[PDB]
Amino acid sequence: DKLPYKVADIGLAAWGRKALDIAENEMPGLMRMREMYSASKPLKGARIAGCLHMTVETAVLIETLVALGAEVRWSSCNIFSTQDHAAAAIAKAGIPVFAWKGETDEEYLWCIEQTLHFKDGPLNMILDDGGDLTNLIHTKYPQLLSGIRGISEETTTGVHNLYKMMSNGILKVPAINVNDSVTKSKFDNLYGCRESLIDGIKRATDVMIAGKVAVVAGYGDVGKGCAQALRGFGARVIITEIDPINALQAAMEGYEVTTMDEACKEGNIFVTTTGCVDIILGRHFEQMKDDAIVCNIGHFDVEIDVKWLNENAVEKVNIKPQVDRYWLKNGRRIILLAEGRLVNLGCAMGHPSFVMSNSFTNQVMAQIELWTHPDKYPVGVHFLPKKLDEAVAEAHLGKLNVKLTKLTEKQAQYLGMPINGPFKPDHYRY
Amino acid sequence: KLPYKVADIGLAAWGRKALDIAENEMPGLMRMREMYSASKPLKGARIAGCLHMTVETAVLIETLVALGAEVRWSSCNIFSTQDHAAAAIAKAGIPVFAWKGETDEEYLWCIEQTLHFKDGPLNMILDDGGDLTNLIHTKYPQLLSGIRGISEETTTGVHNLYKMMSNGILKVPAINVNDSVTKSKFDNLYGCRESLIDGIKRATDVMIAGKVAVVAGYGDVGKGCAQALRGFGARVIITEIDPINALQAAMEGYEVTTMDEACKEGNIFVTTTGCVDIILGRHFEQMKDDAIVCNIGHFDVEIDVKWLNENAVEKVNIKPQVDRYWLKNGRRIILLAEGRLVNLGCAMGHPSFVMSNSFTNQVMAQIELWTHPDKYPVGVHFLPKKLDEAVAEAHLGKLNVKLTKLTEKQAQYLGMPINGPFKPDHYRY
Amino acid sequence: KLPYKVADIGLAAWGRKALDIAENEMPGLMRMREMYSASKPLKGARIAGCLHMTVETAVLIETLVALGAEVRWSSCNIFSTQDHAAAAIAKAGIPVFAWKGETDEEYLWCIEQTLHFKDGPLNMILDDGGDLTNLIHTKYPQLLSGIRGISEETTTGVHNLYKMMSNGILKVPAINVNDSVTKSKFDNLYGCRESLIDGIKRATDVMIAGKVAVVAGYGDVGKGCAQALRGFGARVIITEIDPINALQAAMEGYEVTTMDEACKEGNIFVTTTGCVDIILGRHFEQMKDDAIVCNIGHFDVEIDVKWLNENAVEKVNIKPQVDRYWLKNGRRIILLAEGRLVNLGCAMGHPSFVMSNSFTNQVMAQIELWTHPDKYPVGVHFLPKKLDEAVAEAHLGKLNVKLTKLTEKQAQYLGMPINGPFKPDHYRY
Amino acid sequence: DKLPYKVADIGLAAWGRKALDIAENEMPGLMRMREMYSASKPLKGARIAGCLHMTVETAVLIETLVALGAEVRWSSCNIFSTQDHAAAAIAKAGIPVFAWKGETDEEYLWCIEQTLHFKDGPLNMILDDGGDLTNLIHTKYPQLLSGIRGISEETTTGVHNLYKMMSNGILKVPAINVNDSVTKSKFDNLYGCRESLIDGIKRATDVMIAGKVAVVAGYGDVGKGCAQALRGFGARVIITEIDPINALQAAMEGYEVTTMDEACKEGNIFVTTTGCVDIILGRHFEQMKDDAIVCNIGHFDVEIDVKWLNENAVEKVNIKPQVDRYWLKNGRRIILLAEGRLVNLGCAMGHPSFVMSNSFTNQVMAQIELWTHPDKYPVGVHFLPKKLDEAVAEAHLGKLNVKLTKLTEKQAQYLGMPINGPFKPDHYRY
Ligand SMILES: NC(=O)c1ccc[n+]([C@@H]2O[C@H](COP(=O)([O-])OP(=O)(O)OC[C@H]3O[C@@H](n4cnc5c(N)ncnc54)[C@H](O)[C@@H]3O)[C@@H](O)[C@H]2O)c1
Ligand SMILES: NC(=O)c1ccc[n+]([C@@H]2O[C@H](COP(=O)([O-])OP(=O)(O)OC[C@H]3O[C@@H](n4cnc5c(N)ncnc54)[C@H](O)[C@@H]3O)[C@@H](O)[C@H]2O)c1
Ligand SMILES: NC(=O)c1ccc[n+]([C@@H]2O[C@H](COP(=O)([O-])OP(=O)(O)OC[C@H]3O[C@@H](n4cnc5c(N)ncnc54)[C@H](O)[C@@H]3O)[C@@H](O)[C@H]2O)c1
Ligand SMILES: NC(=O)c1ccc[n+]([C@@H]2O[C@H](COP(=O)([O-])OP(=O)(O)OC[C@H]3O[C@@H](n4cnc5c(N)ncnc54)[C@H](O)[C@@H]3O)[C@@H](O)[C@H]2O)c1
Ligand SMILES: Nc1ncnc2c1ncn2[C@@H]1C[C@H](O)[C@@H](O)[C@H]1O
Ligand SMILES: Nc1ncnc2c1ncn2[C@@H]1C[C@H](O)[C@@H](O)[C@H]1O
Ligand SMILES: Nc1ncnc2c1ncn2[C@@H]1C[C@H](O)[C@@H](O)[C@H]1O
Ligand SMILES: Nc1ncnc2c1ncn2[C@@H]1C[C@H](O)[C@@H](O)[C@H]1O
Ligand code: NA
Ligand code: NA
Ligand code: NA
Ligand code: NA
Repeated sequence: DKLPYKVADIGLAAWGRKALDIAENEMPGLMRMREMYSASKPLKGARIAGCLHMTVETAVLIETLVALGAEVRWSSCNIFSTQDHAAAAIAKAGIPVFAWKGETDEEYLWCIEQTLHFKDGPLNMILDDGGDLTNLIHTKYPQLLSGIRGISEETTTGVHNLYKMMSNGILKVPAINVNDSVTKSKFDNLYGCRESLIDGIKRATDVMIAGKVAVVAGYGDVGKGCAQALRGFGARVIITEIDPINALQAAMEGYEVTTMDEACKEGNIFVTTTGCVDIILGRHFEQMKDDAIVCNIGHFDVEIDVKWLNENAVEKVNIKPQVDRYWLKNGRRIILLAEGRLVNLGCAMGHPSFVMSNSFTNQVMAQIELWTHPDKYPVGVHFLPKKLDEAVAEAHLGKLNVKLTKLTEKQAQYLGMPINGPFKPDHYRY
Repeated sequence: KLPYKVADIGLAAWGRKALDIAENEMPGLMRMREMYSASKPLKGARIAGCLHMTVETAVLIETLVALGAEVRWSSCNIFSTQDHAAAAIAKAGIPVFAWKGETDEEYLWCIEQTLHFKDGPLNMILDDGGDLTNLIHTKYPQLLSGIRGISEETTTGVHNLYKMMSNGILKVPAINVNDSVTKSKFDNLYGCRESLIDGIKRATDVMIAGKVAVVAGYGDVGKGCAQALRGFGARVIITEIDPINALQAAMEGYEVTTMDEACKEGNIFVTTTGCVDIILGRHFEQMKDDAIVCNIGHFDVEIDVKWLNENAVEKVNIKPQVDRYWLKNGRRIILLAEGRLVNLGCAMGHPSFVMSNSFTNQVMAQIELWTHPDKYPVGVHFLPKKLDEAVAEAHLGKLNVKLTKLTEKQAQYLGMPINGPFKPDHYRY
Repeated sequence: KLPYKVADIGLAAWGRKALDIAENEMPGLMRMREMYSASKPLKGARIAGCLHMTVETAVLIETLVALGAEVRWSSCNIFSTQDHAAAAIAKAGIPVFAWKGETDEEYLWCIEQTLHFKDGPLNMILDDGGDLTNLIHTKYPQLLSGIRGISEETTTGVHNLYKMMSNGILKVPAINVNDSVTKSKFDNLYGCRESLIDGIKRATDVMIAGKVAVVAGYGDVGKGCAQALRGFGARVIITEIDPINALQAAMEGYEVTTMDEACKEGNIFVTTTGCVDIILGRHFEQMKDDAIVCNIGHFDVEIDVKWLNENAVEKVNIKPQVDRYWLKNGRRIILLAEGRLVNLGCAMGHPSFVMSNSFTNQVMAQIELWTHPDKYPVGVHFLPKKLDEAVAEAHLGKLNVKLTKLTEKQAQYLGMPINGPFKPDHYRY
Repeated sequence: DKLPYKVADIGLAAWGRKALDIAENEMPGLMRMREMYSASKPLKGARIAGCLHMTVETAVLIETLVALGAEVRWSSCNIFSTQDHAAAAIAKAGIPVFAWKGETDEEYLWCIEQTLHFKDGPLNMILDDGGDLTNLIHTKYPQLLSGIRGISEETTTGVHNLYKMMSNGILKVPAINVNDSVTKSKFDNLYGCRESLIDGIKRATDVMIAGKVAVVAGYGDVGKGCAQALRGFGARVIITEIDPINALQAAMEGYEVTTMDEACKEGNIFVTTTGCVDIILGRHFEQMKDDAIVCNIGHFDVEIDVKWLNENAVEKVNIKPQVDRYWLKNGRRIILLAEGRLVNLGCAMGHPSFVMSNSFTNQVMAQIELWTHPDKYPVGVHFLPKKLDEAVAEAHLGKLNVKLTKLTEKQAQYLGMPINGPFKPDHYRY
């Protein structure tokens, strides 16, 4: 008496399949995992509950996990990030998915709850982006924890929460931090946002970037990519930071580094990337230039005080889905994107498929590691080995026609490293 | 006769919200309204417009009307109309004949609807690409004596005007708007720098980083497209016939080679030349699997789309304006907008701010031709530099630019008029 | 009379090694030698040159001589001479009067030495900044009728030629070399993009990353300087009087404001305007400690160096062309080259490759004026676009650029001559 | 009967002092160390032998160590990197320094040997860049090892050797890896080379960068900076790499990644950044374009086969010091800079003072840590704590007029971090 899936429109499946066929050819890491492991089925017996943006890319990940032998049930980790044609293709393929663009917060939780129970038992693996599924199980279903072999976690906010859980003695399942694979953090967070931030802003507003002042809160991997994207189209970018190291990086790249208390008077476009609460507040909104565009690209919608806008504006005019224009008591207007939810996925299509192939190849490796070698992973938060990290990058070089050099025997002896790697020490920062 | 013909008048309220937002990004046009709405310099003008029917064009149209013109409009491309913008214009009572996805015969019918007003035939042309200009000269020459002027928006259109003039076949005075400084060095460059990538992304969602992109032509459009692609981490290869443009591209760090070589390397191909026969069957046969091919020049003459349709073994429509072909060699090609201009066909064209430069020039050109026709004999003319400077000045406040004024001592030193113009006529910026 | 006057003839062997290396970077000039050494089109010419006596200029001088001219030379700046290059020229038998660190009176004496040859007075001028042109017009008007032509290298010099012509005081025909496309859009832009930073680094070794740099003017030179500084991670602020140039800088992501505001923020100041009174005492008094201040425009008129000398409480020479001043407010200012052009005064000026563009134009202008004087009435003229294109084409092979040729079908489509020129006269590149 | 110092010309001291006064005002980290520690003299009793490029910046470091109470004797770690006016200023100040530009290899070793013995005993601290002093003591003076409290090591090559020494049981003294402080590797190696590579090439050759093809071997921190510098002036940059992760970074930044076997046919400028032997060989030289400029920026001159040029060229023409033009049997010419030694220091002035203040503030902190808290540092290779790394960056923000944001109590509680840091986990890569 349980729903088999729930999507906006399963009739979108044929279109979704065409988009998936195109994405497969952009995702050689995932396709290589299928080539290597479809016969031996390393994930046989796995029952993976996934909570991760239900996009075309995630659809390719899902079909890879199934090809490797897993049973899978899926929900999205944001109410606006699902791509309904991708969700339809997965549903039509017979995979239980509960995801649509424009869920309410109640429907969102309900969707996660649909992923916990399989035909042959409760979930035994977690694949999470942001930690909502991990937190749901630990807080509300602790009786299921003993039956879960592992968690792999995708994003900075989610891994931050895992480390907090472990330090507070709350974590009861081994986890792999996928965010901090080199081939994830230094690629997805940086080059992904470099493309998908502007895509979200443009699809929402069609605003010209050239000539504008853009304020980017945070200069971590996401903020570095956002800043570079904006500068590239001719915006003057101002950075805010709490970390003196990241601040010094930004200054050395030619950006003005100042506080939001100052920058709010200058910005035409505001992008929050911090993963922290209370970044853009009423006192900032009241000082902004007319028709300032405000958005967030951090995981949770905690950075922008949207409640202040709802409570203090004279009127909110909906322009189109996920674009609202508020008229303030000072007579100026604020354009808010996706109600403060992650803008690249909420207003566009998130990262393009090629860079997601890096992140998702790491996810498949982590699921295989946790499922097939649980003795290597006690309760705690672990990284994938560098040799596997390198292997992810290597799997994407051929698509780009990169010709990698091989060390000679003499060179490898000189450097004291193996010809096949790893090539860097554990502390290397790339 | 029809009051208009659009896709869906029901889109008018959404279109109006988009127009409201665009007005606040178009200070040049709004300034023209502020200055001229009372005096109505375009009273008596009956302007037929043939120009991409977008949100930005809607703001231009309502500016012409505020200035006292009667206007009838069509789009200059079968895929460039934004149906919400067309609906807002139609709802406002302006005769517009335009929708996204016209057949070629519908396209001609739409232009033909703009020719006749209540009081008589058109007496002004506002053209982008020269189709309206050419239609009247070739099919309706009896209307020429009743037309006071033409203003022309784009490089391909002005190229045709100069050709017509040199052949002695141009019969109405024209202003070349494309070659205002504030048009060519802004719209063609910075506009394409944003809107090319928009078109490619909305169509395909492809990652640009890591790709090889081949841009044919390194004029104003090619310069903008190349910079955009490089900015997201594509390796950009340029083709050129002009040794000066070629050397510019080489000095900016781009490999410059022929399409005959570059077709073997590109993952993305963008044609910017305004020239026929740029990407041919012999190129398609050598391309990397799933190469994305598109055109941003005015006419769909650069890519041999006929070759793909005839020679591919499979052709699948992915979604509107995106086709994926399988060739006999087993590889795939993705073709955007059937080779029509990709930024307008697959996205929303240039953003409003830069279009305010171009369209402020257009309003000035219409005012010049309508109110000072004796200044403009039959031939092709530029706006004066003082007006060109005024267009730029009108956009500075929005960006909070603080312009320096010369002192009288400095202006005497330079031998320069203190309010401009500040550059000689040959200045290239 | 002296055969020459240079700092140290002993530097000639080193100078010759530098000339050898530069020849291999200057294919345009070498091509002029290949084409014209046998026919000697400059036979009979007696060319007085006033132009920075650098390695690059030495290659130009030996090209003029290969083409049959007699030449006598001086530098157009007291700090720009490269003494090894001057020595190589002198050792080769060419009368050159130039050394690094001339007094202003020595500078004038050097120009005066270039006026008289064995067979008579000069009959051609090759000028950079207009000092030789102005000297003859004001102090030696009796020599004017014997001078066939002037070719002029730099923006400040051509500005003066146009001023002279409009006042009716120019008496010899002139070619504006600065505004060849292959000069203005390459030398002024890409040359300064490399040589500004060179001058600042050799003088001060300051880190650029993290600094605020203020560039006054956003013409060809300012565009190059700004890009250079931004490339190393300086935050660049632009000042401008021209709303078009100002809007270009804003659209490229630079803050545009006045010097009155920017003087409070800059760590590095670069003047590029060609205008008097850009950085004044009221600016110096507001500058951050150890602000570096320099000028790259032709004349030392942009920075009020007199103010520093009179108002500083301490002044210490760090090394040649680098002075550090302590002001009454307790802060320090570092001034480069006493406000003379910093790239040539503190480094080696533009690299040879881009100077081959400029100097190929110079040789073409000298040939045009000397051999076709009836084409050039008194007034200021440009080289034809075909020659401009030829300059660019001559540098493509060195960079391994592969230029596309139009097919006959494409040239017919475009209405274009198949070998060029490919652009109309108003094209801005 | 030992020399008190040996420099090219002590008469250069007045000029050197002027350059030092200017550098001090660019080095707020070092000046802050003087302000904080000149009174308490934490390095009293220290006898530091330094082997590190004797530049204006190093002179400011030296005077800082002396101000903090140390006795110091110094040599350079490269035969061409000394700046004679800086060496003169140090000599005139009464500090034993043995360094000049253009040492022979025999003089180079002799100079290191002069630094071992002080009035009151042998050295008891090592400050090294490249490991030559560390290696000299371990190999030739093992009887001095017991009297040495610590080593701080500056550069990638030197730290690579320390880790090799420790893994082979050869290291007998605790060492701090300064290279891999965040405020060193991510700033010095990257932004320093971004400026000083082009400076070396230009002072040597005055060549135009725009329009050229430049080949950069290696895409680590140095190669990333070199590549960016060359691209910025309009060179087309081709990268070589053995590490698939770095190769993928380069491709994603828009660079062609291919082998030197292919790239040698295309390059007009070659820059080696690998720290590895056998990068540019005879077979590459014979295929290069006429007047190709070849240089190295890695620590040791092991990357370019200069011996091949000396043995196979028809003639070597010296252009000026550290610039040689070889005429090959194929009729083409090769311009070799600094005989293959590090080009930024050999042909120009190395990194500018501001970024060296980051590296050298870390060096002072490491010397204080090893000298005053030896119990925290057993034999092995250690990093400085993140709080000190952050403090280095923070000390440079004021000079740049950076306004750093402070977390509110509520934000710090939300993030679970202290308001004063550290702000990042140990694995953070910046
Ligand atoms: N939307 C996407 O596709 C996408 C992609 C990757 C990561 N993420 C999310 O983006 C967010 C940032 O990720 P990241 O990897 O860049 O993390 P990060 O830790 O590397 O960067 C965040 C930066 O924010 C700074 N910061 C924290 N509080 C601040 C404040 N109050 N003011 C100014 N700066 C402050 C920190 O000092 C840090 O440098 C996370 O929530 C992550 O989960 C989103
Ligand atoms: N889609 C848009 O929003 C948009 C905007 C502005 C202009 N345009 C159109 O874009 C096109 C280009 O305009 P532009 O202003 O850049 O013109 P342009 O004349 O400045 O540049 C075109 C370049 O193409 C080069 N070229 C010509 N034939 C070639 C060939 N066979 N191979 C390689 N290069 C060749 C020319 O040498 C020239 O430099 C025109 O059709 C124009 O109307 C479109
Ligand atoms: N050092 C060199 O190697 C070198 C090379 C080329 C040109 N030059 C010289 O550089 C100078 C600039 O040449 P250009 O080709 O860039 O000329 P330009 O006319 O293109 O640019 C100068 C700019 O300065 C702006 N300007 C004028 N007065 C100003 C003021 N008071 N404040 C702010 N901006 C002001 C103008 O609007 C103009 O855009 C000239 O003196 C020229 O001869 C030097
Ligand atoms: N001259 C300077 O001022 C300066 C500054 C900092 C570091 N260094 C020196 O520069 C060198 C590089 O330092 P780094 O910090 O960039 O080290 P790194 O380890 O970060 O980078 C070196 C790169 O070289 C690559 N590599 C190794 N062998 C190769 C080969 N055969 N072909 C192509 N690539 C290869 C590696 O994969 C690595 O990514 C070291 O010797 C270091 O001591 C010099
Ligand atoms: N297209 C996408 N599909 C699925 N997930 C996506 C996508 N774009 C960004 N992300 C996520 C957002 C997360 O914060 C980050 O880990 C990144 O991988
Ligand atoms: N948004 C737009 N509206 C209306 N016209 C647009 C738009 N974007 C580009 N163009 C045109 C295409 C033309 O070729 C060019 O002149 C440019 O102004
Ligand atoms: N190296 C140089 N030799 C000779 N002249 C040079 C050099 N660099 C810049 N210039 C001049 C300075 C002039 O203003 C500009 O025309 C430029 O060509
Ligand atoms: N100016 C300099 N002084 C002293 N040392 C310098 C300098 N430039 C680079 N280095 C070194 C070269 C080393 O490889 C690197 O650690 C860097 O810090
Ligand atoms: Na996608
Ligand atoms: Na728009
Ligand atoms: Na030179
Ligand atoms: Na220095």
